[PDB]
Amino acid sequence: VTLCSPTEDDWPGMFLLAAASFTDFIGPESATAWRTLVPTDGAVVVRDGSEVVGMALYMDLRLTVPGEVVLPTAGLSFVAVAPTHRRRGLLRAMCAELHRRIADSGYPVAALHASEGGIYGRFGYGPATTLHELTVDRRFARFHADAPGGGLGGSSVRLVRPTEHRGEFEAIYERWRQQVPGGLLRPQVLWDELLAEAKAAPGGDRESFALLHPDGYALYRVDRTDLKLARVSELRAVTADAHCALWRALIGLDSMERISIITHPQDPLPHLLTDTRLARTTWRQDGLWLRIMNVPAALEARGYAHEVGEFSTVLEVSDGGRFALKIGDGRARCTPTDAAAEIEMDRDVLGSLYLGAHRASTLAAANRLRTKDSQLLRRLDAAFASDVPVQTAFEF
Amino acid sequence: VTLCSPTEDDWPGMFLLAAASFTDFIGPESATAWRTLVPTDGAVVVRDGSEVVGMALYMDLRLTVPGEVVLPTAGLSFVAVAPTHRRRGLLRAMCAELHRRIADSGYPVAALHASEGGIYGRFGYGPATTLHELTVDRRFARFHADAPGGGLGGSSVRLVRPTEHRGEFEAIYERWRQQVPGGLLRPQVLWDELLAEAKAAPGGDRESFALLHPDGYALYRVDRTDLKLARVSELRAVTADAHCALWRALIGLDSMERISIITHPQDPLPHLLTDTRLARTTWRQDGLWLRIMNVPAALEARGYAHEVGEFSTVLEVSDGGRFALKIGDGRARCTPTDAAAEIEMDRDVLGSLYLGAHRASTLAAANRLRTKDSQLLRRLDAAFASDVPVQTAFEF
Amino acid sequence: VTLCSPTEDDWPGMFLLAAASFTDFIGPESATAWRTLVPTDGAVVVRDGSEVVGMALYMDLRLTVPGEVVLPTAGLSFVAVAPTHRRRGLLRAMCAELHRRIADSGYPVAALHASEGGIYGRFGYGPATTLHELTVDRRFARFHADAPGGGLGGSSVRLVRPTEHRGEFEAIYERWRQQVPGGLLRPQVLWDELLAEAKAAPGGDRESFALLHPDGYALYRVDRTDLKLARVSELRAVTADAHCALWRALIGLDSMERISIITHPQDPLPHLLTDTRLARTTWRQDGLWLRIMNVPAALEARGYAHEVGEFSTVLEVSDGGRFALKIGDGRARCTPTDAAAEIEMDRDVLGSLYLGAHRASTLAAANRLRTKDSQLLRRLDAAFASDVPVQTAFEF
Amino acid sequence: VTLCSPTEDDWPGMFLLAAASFTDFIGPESATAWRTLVPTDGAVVVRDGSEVVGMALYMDLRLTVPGEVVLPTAGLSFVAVAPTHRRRGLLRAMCAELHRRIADSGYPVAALHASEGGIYGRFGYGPATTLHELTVDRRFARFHADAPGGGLGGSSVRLVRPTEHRGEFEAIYERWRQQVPGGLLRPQVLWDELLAEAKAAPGGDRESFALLHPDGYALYRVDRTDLKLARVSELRAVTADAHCALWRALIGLDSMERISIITHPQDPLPHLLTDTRLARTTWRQDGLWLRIMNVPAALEARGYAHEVGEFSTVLEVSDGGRFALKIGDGRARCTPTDAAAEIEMDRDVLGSLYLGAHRASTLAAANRLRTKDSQLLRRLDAAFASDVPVQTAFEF
Ligand SMILES: CCN(CC)CCNC(=O)CSc1nc(N)c2c3c(sc2n1)CCC3
Ligand SMILES: CCN(CC)CCNC(=O)CSc1nc(N)c2c3c(sc2n1)CCC3
Ligand SMILES: CCN(CC)CCNC(=O)CSc1nc(N)c2c3c(sc2n1)CCC3
Ligand SMILES: CCN(CC)CCNC(=O)CSc1nc(N)c2c3c(sc2n1)CCC3
Repeated sequence: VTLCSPTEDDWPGMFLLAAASFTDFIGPESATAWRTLVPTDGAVVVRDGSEVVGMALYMDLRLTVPGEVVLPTAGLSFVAVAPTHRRRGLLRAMCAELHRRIADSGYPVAALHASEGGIYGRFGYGPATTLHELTVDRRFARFHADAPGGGLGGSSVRLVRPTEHRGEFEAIYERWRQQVPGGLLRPQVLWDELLAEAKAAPGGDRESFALLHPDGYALYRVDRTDLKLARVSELRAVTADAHCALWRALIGLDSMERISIITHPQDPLPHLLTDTRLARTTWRQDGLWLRIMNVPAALEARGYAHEVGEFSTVLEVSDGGRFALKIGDGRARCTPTDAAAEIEMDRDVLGSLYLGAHRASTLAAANRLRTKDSQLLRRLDAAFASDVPVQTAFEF
Repeated sequence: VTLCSPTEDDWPGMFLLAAASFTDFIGPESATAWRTLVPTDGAVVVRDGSEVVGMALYMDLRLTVPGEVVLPTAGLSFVAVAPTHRRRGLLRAMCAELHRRIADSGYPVAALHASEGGIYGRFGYGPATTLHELTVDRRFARFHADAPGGGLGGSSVRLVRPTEHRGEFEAIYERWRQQVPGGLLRPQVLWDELLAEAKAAPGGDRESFALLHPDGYALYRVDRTDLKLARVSELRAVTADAHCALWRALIGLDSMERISIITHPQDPLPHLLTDTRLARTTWRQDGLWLRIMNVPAALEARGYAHEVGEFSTVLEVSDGGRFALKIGDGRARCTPTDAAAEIEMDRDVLGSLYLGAHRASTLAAANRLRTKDSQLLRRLDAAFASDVPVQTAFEF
Repeated sequence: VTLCSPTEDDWPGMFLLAAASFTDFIGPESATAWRTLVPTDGAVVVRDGSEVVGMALYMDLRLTVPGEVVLPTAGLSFVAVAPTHRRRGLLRAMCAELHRRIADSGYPVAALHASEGGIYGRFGYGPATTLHELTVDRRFARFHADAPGGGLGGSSVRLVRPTEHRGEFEAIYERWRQQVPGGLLRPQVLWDELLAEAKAAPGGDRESFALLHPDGYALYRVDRTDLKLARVSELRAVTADAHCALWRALIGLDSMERISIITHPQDPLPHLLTDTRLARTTWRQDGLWLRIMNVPAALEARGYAHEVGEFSTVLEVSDGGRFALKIGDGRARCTPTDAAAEIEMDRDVLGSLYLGAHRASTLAAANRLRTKDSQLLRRLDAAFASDVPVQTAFEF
Repeated sequence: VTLCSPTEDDWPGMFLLAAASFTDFIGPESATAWRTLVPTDGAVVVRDGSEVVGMALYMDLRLTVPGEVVLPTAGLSFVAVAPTHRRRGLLRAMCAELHRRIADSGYPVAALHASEGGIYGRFGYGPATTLHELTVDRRFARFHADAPGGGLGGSSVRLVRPTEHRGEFEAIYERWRQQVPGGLLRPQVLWDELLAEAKAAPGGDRESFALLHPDGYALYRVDRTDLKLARVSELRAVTADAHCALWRALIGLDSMERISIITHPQDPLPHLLTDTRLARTTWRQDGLWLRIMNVPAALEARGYAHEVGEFSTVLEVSDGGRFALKIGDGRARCTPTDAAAEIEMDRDVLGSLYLGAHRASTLAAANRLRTKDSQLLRRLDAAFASDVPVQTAFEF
């Protein structure tokens, strides 16, 4: 039970463990594409004296954080231990080895999507974004008088085949991801993959359609079994106009009873309708999880609310260092210190605060974040909050 | 079809319309108690030339708003039109008459709980608070190391009959409602009613139990049909310690699979667990709706974030006046003006912003709130936000 | 947190804990009756410095074991720890104290019905009987030619009110319980209770009917919600004739689609039908659990298969002693010894073997029962097996 | 309507009737393989004056019976009458003709798997084995301290592709089938078929995985629609160690909530867990059915319990002869006689007793098995019982 970087010869065994450990696995032809995003020495395997009984890897990603700042981000993925080798600390060992490599390569943050809500807290990952399913009974949906694009003349939205308008979707996603906290650069090979799932599969998913605006798009397909439900796989909009116009078109799908979409808690859709309640929240879950690899590098890299005045403090991260934090003009300076700590928190808590998804007040109430000064808590809340609301890019 | 204040002789007819129009109706013996909270000339009826084909009334309530300020609040309730008299503008006429009386009696705000999400926007009511059902699979629930009250020695929580500890529940609710935006004064007669629903009914709801802390309580009963689900009808806690201690006890109900509770979006419960995801959000809805009756009186009455610096502007409410708004030191001055408007919004939008439940950014994205300056939008967001998270008191 | 016998003053607090800890609780008026079966010093409570945070008790029962031998049996029941006092070893302490008293009072065995399948193994209780739900689609049910009582002339079964034929039900149950392993003496006060549940409750269970034979009875009621299902609460029959005759009558309920009954794995009903499969097994669970308090006293007290020849061995019970076991002529002699052990098992395993419900072969395969000689295993299997099939009397 | 052996020209018509009469039909490409196991003159068809309106056939099988004795067994299969020709005695005629051929070819027993529980009793077939679905909530499953292979060091179980380890599965199944009552020889062509269903089908079943031990294997796949359920299609284990080790691995499938398997009533899995009840019995059905073709040949061929002493009797089978049965030393001598019968039974009853699945006591209680001496009944029970528990090999 030794812990090595995989050879080319090791990948068939990894794909076997993958098939057994993840049901959503596409298969080796699709993995070719994602593999391209794994750097050299971005993967560890655990052989038994053989076959693969444990694997982890990271991908080179570009995460947009508050202040339209883009960080290089190690995306952890393809983590699996064989059912034959559970409770043997193979996960503790593999994660520890990748976190060493991620740190020494100079990534300030790591990120992942959790398959359980209880595994990842103990390795310093905090839930940083919130998925939020809205389901619209579109039979009752009337737009408010105040809603944009509710006059005479033509629609600016077209119904199209996704495959014939790849260029426009790329353009729009690129604009979107650069100005939205949680945004990820989506490389060429993941657009190849997104548009191979647009085509209908025999006895599988149905044909995907696109609504295309100059400044937005929405990919949607009808559900496999429930033929009165349209699922909106992806809606990107750079302007309120684009967002409203796309939803007028989705509400216009008169052969459907319901439109479902996985979106963020601040999605404005409910306020576009005469009746807010027609957009029922049916489902809610942690989205992207962040581990802050270098605290000073990460805290300094992002923007903060201009609205709160300049203020200073000492932050202590359990087994992560202690820092003089000074925040004014929406910039931060984070420097070493041995001065008495004013705030303590575990590294995962910092991960949750970082994209402005979770308020310090809330985490403090749970005693996940200790301080003795509530004015300092009001100020963290206010500073760390994101002007633009935080969103989940794509699963990896 | 004339519109009058009801005589004593009119109430039997109102109770008939009530029984037909509301399924959740307790019956005339229970109405005695709520009636006490309706002022003289707080009720209108519509007779047919007879019988009652339309009624509305308001109750005298005390709503806690940001800055621990308590406003006198007209609570609209018992609104019904006979099925025999629909689409006859009886609602438009009754609401218009009560809103006159509410305004002339000097109530700064009115409030209600909506039976549909689409009726109340057009009369100037905005959804001001958010209900949020959490359901815990308590079989998997382990508390985090950081959670308060997880050591040796005794528990501070007792299991009790609700009826024998009315005094303590009152004390605690009184403390809670005075420091929490959305808090309502609960008069003697509504505690009589709350504790008459604590006792098991033949072929109805099961016996209610209470967990009592020095600084918190939780009323709970097992579900009628689903005997592995406990419903938490009410949990009030004045301290993080009380809140944690009460949830340790609820998770300790080892004969249950699930605990459900209707709570607020900032409930810290999820952060108390090793696995945030065990506390699934199963349901979400508008709670309390506010109509701002006097804009200057209401805007001036509440507190604002100290964290944002002093700033000025002109707010225009559609058919509600135009005001020079000046906000600094968490106080506001709101005075008449004919100066060019910087912000426009309908009166319902103001209602939604007022308790800090909804961000101006979000309502602006839906074009429910027009401005041409996004720095002013950042500032409204920041000012109107509530330090203490907004909660829903009780239904009326 | 001290551990005492309850005063009369302590019972209200126990009834409160009961209501909170058991949903199936009838209420204090019904407890009067069961209380009569609890000896003096048969109950322990745990007060907090007060109120009751923990209780256990045993009842004086008479368990019929193989060889129509009747043992005095401590029936453990009413075991509860407050949700406010979990994981505090109150259960470990209460069970340890009752087991001392049960042992010193000279009970050879203790018994209980488990609310979870995982709590009771560690205190030396083994599942000793198996409940088995049969559900008959009675529309397709035709009796075999070989089935008794399928000729001309009159039926010997009558449809009656249970309350007017208490005497006959008692007579028959008394006959049944004396000749059937798992049989319990049912005292006067538990017949009072059984016949108070026969009468229909407002918005609860429906009226119970009885089919009465000279040598059998069946109590049945139609299900609350599913009106095409009859539930057979209890069927006792002393003769194959009685059993067949009662089932002809139940299959004769032509307004029902399904008859369900909770019975034992050897119930002959399936073999009475032309189609065995019409009697689907829908549910299966451990019934009665036994803890063997005195190994020599219990092993010596029961009968064994005459069919296996005389044979000897050394049995070792973990922390329960080591015994020279000699079995011939369906009697056993069990005497102390320090000779090398041939069979080892934990005390719960012995409990499972004792009424002949579980084969040693099976428990050996799970390594719950160690031996190095498989001829000795064949012999235990054969000896401990019950000629008459083991059944579950009533829940306590 | 004549009754002939099929020509090569008749098989297309049989395949048509097959497709219409059996939904689980694979299609003619798969039938090539099973056809190989049908002897010459093992099939009858009924033409209409044409097309095929009725078919039956038998396959040459090798059934393992108690005493590790292997009998040649006619496996009846592919029995169908056209919907156009029901209630015309085509089944009575076809079965009668095959039973003549099966008898004259010198097969001592015939076997089948029933599509209804009520058709096959009247042709002398008795349910001989019991299928038993266990479903494990594997989230709560902890193994007992007594369970084998729960120490440090390596696992002996590997996760593999089934297709690359055919040899090992064959070896293990061969060992298993020779020592287990109900065991069937599985020829080369049925391993070809088993491993063609291991591969995922488009819009059908998912990829099958194997857990391989030196002395056991388990084939499993995730359910089509329910993605949190793993179905265990086949688990063969020659040692308790193999069985425990394979289940540790299945419980180790951490992405599943439930493991279901179709197994036998004596499966030791429940006793391997700290909580027996986590292994719920969800489903139960007759498995293999036996018709005893030659009573003396079959009764003499199998082994009997050594534990019961030598004893004699006269058995009478309705329209099947009368025999002096003498049983001692686990051998039987069965010779003709006209002496007064002590036991009577129909031929199906004998089929049920033969593999030791059903106790004579039970069938006697249903009057399916008449005797006037209950000591003789105790002795049949004890003799016919199988030391090794009876299992169901594969469906045909
Ligand atoms: C629940 C687990 N999942 C399935 C893995 C997580 C991924 N969940 C997704 O939604 C995206 S599908 C996907 N994602 C990848 N990162 C990859 C990678 C491949 S192959 C692939 N496939 C080889 C290199 C890394
Ligand atoms: C969906 C409609 N509902 C039922 C009315 C709304 C009230 N919804 C509740 O949850 C509280 S029950 C209640 N509430 C009242 N305000 C009152 C009042 C009575 S009688 C009563 N009863 C006479 C004077 C006013
Ligand atoms: C799941 C828990 N259950 C409810 C207790 C177990 C009992 N389960 C039953 O089915 C019988 S109802 C019953 N049984 C009793 N032994 C008793 C006793 C009372 S009151 C009563 N009531 C006071 C003295 C002991
Ligand atoms: C419910 C009916 N079934 C479908 C037939 C029973 C068989 N049930 C099974 O599970 C095995 S699939 C199978 N079995 C066969 N014996 C055969 C045979 C073929 S083709 C085939 N296919 C030609 C010669 C005999």
